[PDB]
Amino acid sequence: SMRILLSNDDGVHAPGIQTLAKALREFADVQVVAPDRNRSGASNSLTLESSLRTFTFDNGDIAVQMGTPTDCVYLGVNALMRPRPDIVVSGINAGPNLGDDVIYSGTVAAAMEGRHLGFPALAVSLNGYQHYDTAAAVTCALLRGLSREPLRTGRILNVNVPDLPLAQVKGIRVTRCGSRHPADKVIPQEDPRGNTLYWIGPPGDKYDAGPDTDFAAVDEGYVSVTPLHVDLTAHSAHDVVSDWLDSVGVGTQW
Amino acid sequence: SMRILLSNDDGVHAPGIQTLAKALREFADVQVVAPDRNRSGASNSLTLESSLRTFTFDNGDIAVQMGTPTDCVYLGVNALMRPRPDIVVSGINAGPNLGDDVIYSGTVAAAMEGRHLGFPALAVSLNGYQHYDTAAAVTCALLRGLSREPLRTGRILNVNVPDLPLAQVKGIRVTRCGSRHPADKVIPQEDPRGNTLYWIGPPGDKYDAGPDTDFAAVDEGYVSVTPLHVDLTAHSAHDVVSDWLDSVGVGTQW
Ligand SMILES: [Mg+2]
Ligand SMILES: [Mg+2]
Ligand SMILES: [Mg+2]
Ligand SMILES: [Mg+2]
Repeated sequence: SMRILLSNDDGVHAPGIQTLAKALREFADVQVVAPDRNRSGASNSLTLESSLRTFTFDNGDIAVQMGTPTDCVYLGVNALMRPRPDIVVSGINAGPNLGDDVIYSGTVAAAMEGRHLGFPALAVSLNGYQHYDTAAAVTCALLRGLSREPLRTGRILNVNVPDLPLAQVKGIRVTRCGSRHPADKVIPQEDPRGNTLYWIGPPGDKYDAGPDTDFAAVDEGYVSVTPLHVDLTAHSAHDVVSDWLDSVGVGTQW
Repeated sequence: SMRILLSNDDGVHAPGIQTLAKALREFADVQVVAPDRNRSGASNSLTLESSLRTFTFDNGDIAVQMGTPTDCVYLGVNALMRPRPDIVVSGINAGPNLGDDVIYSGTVAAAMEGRHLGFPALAVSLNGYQHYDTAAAVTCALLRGLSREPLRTGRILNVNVPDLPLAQVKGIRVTRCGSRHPADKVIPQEDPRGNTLYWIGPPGDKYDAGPDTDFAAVDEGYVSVTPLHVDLTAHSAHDVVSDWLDSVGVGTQW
């Protein structure tokens, strides 16, 4: 029987995490450790300058007060869940986590804190706000898959589910992260005293959203599965950077 | 003359950013947009549910109230600095940003918001707290390098500088991100009422810190330069994941 640490970024009160919890609890042992509020956009932020306080609800759900998604899964794996989880599942997020958006994603960051466990961590996002049932069914299928046979490579799976009835989901695609044009919108709003305050605007239009991208798969009505890692190295740039330094004489006398 | 957006994660009052600002201001036009406090560990977190307020100091430095490093550079590039910057520089951080730590780094996240500009963004971290002068000299050299000849590939450079007098710095190494064993320490501390609160503990020991890693370069007394990107795809896992799904019958009827 699977021991699952269930988290998210929308917080313990989100219908996405509550729907998923109910679904997982009929075949696995589930412990929720999640934020006390909506921490969308929290990325892999974590609390270093202060200790963290936990609040427990009547049903055993743990909220970490002011806790980030990373905080929650870190504490869950390393202190709060005993015996330790076999797997971390983060979701179901209200909204997609696609392309270069993933760098900002609390949903994904929560899953990343489960990267050292025996099973790949799952981040699960719904491309909308209606069909949580569909995302729950997809998640359960993946977990049953993992019970059938272990995944040998890939420590985090980023799963995006079309906001459609399950019957309309076309299948599954293994994808890579797409990307957007640079986001540049800032929305000013005056306070009552006439001071200009600034909202972060919507993202840029899709740029890389073709063959084999997560964007394209979801658009076409497929579940997108993208294996992720935490190595941020642009390996392909190595020789260019090295040659550039030599060319401009930085790091060398000659 | 270079127009530089200067940020960090330690905030506007940090000696690292103040030291660097002074150094850059004698050959470039510099605008500081940085957090109002120490936001170490903020990763690429950004403020979505609220507007952001800016506070300006006597010297023209802009602090974004409760602003994350990502918030600061985003607003700087897209609203607060006119004309727009040619480059983003984030640092000098008090402490290294190496290996898999970079996913949690506010220093690096700030630089990433400059990835769309004409010059590669620089994240600059000191491996200690003494020789900011050394890190400043290294940063200036890189910027002069960029004025000599453009870097054709690599949109973010993660720079780590040994905490040594410049004369003792051995040179420069183009590196890849190393990694650590899983971090698992949690430090409990009782509040005055007898409630257990939890601190995030120190990172795990170095795991991948050999040939060509950022860890190794800094340890040996070299400046480490690692080109980064925002594509989190584990490309090497693609076929394994695809074959696994087929094997366990997830996404396929057969
Ligand atoms: Mg969310
Ligand atoms: Mg030289
Ligand atoms: Mg810092
Ligand atoms: Mg099947």
